[PDB]
Amino acid sequence: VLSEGEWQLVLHVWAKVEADVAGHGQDILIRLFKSHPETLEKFDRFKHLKTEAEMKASEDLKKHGVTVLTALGAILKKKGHHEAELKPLAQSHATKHKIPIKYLEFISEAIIHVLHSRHPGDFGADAQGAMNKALELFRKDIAAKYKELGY
Ligand code: HEM
Repeated sequence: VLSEGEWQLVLHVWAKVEADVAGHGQDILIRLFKSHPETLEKFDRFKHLKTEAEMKASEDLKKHGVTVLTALGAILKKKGHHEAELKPLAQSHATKHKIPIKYLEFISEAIIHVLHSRHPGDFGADAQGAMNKALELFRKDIAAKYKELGY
């Protein structure tokens, strides 16, 4: 469980993210797709993209980054009490989109990297550690729902 001090670190950097949700979502998805090309393939919307420049030029990719980061921000602000927010997400991701937990680990890495690049002064090691714990908690809870569903 995260402590109150850890949640404060998480939400302090997250408030910086929310000044530019779309730009952060672009950066995160591009990093994910470049670092882990199998993830791109899960998106019929995006698997035509062949280059970073094409990814950066795609308005639809920017829209999905907003969708993803909006959902994550709503989860983070629940400070662990995110059961209702995870139910639909775990269901769609296990049974429709088919996103392994490992791919959630990869996007978590991408989130952390982009937050460190964009917000170094608010993303020292303490805050990195807290955000890693928050994203682990997310993954843990989704994983339990996947297991229930046999995914
Ligand atoms: C922080 C982690 C993530 C969050 C919060 C998140 C959130 C969302 C949301 C809110 C939606 C739309 C509602 C829904 O279908 O449930 C969605 C759709 C989707 N997401 Fe996730 N997502 C995350 C990670 C990923 C990863 C890592 C992948 C792939 C590697 C992925 C693949 C997809 C796909 C394929 C869709 C459907 C897109 C479409 O065809 O419109 N997501 N996601």
